[PDB]
Amino acid sequence: FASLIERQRIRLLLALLFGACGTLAFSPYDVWPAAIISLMGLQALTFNRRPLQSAAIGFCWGFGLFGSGINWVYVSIATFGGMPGPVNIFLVVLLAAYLSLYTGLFAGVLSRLWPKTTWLRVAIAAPALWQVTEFLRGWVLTGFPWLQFGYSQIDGPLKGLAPIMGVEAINFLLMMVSGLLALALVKRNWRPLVVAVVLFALPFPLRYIQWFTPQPEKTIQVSMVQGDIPQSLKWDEGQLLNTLKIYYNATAPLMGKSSLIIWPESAITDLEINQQPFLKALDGELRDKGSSLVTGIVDARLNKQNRYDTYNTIITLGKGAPYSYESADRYNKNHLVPFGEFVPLESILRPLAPFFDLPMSSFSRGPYIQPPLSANGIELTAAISYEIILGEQVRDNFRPDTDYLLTISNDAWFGKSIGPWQHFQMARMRALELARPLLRSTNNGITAVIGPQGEIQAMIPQFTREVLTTNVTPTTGLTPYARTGNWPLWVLTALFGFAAVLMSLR
Repeated sequence: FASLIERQRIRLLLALLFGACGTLAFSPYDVWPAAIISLMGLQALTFNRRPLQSAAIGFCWGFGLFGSGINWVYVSIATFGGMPGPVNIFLVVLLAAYLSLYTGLFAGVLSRLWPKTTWLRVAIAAPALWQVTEFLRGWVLTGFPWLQFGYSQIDGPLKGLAPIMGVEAINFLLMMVSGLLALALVKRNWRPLVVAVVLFALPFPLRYIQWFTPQPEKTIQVSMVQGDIPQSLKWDEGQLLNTLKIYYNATAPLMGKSSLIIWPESAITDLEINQQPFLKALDGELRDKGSSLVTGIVDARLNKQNRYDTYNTIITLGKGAPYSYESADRYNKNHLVPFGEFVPLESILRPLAPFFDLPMSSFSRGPYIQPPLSANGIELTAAISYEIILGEQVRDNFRPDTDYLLTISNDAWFGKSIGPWQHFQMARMRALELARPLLRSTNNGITAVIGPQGEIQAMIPQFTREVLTTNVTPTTGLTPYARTGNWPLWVLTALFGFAAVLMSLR
């Protein structure tokens, strides 16, 4: 049994098993210790492997993590994309394989510069190189920072580290802690595990410090509405009036009683200019009662060059924010979803390979930093769906005078899969590091109110048409992550990178 692990093909098979165990740590399978096992399974099979041989181990580990965690993408591709089954499976495998290069790149470089299995490789070299490769996965071709082992600790021992340096600190720390556990197992030494136990127990008290301050006499009654609208590519024509009637009939009783009313992404499945009387009259009704509505709409502004820019807008109506087509209380989606809203790199792919379905018209991008939306005297930092998994853009748009965090989204393409849950967990992450309540409204998704510590305050069942009426108290105060950002971690990464690379160049 000891003579079988040294085989290369045995290492690859175990990489799939240990890689797949990582997906059992996210929201649908709330098992946080399944991330340490996956990480310690990564930097324990790569031990005593020459370069270009441990990269295959890392690639297979990544293929087992992104091939079993990111597989809900098949639901959206098969159901809506007009492509045959073999092509649909091919794209999911290709996406898993592509995301596995960064894991493969991490292993091929870790075992090249640091071949010997020592504490320098696992405690120092691995977390610094892991953070760099994770950044590259989240930066190349607009990135895809999905399935990061820092969101699994939203309710865990390491949740206190999120307000200090962000989610990436948990990813950095878990790789360091998991590596020492792997070093202890392989080398049969109690020192690596003793250090790992102490290192893992240090951030536990950090979850009992409240950087925020709840404000009792400023609370409102949010009334986020879950449409349960069936999905379509063209959004249909007759169904345009039905969805407007569904939201309006489910909102009119909520007016007056509720201060803020929130609708999901693309709640109005039409261009903003096309429905002016509906919005102007609705704003008048809300203003006369004392409620403000925040809804996601698609607007095609006319640029100074006489070319339309189809933004993904979040308009605000009602009391405290009168609606006007020239108003500044709008949010335009900056980071578009690859292959869903825009082609990451066209003119080399669209004419070359028209067999794969691509969107004929692509959305435009808004400013990177935008002021918080004003709604009935409340400042909200919007983040449309995919933008909530980006911990940097949300922090940059965040301001001290921000009351709530908005996560207008529509994860109805993926059906009953685990994608909506994993997205919900990442959205839940951007409420503990910023210490602001998060108001997430979705269509056929997890419509919930997240507290200032990544805690689910109120929630409604998925795939049903319901309104989530609850009281939310705004919080004040700045976390160390909000005040500084992600640069304190990159200083630590640079210092560890400088220290580790110098040791590899004796």
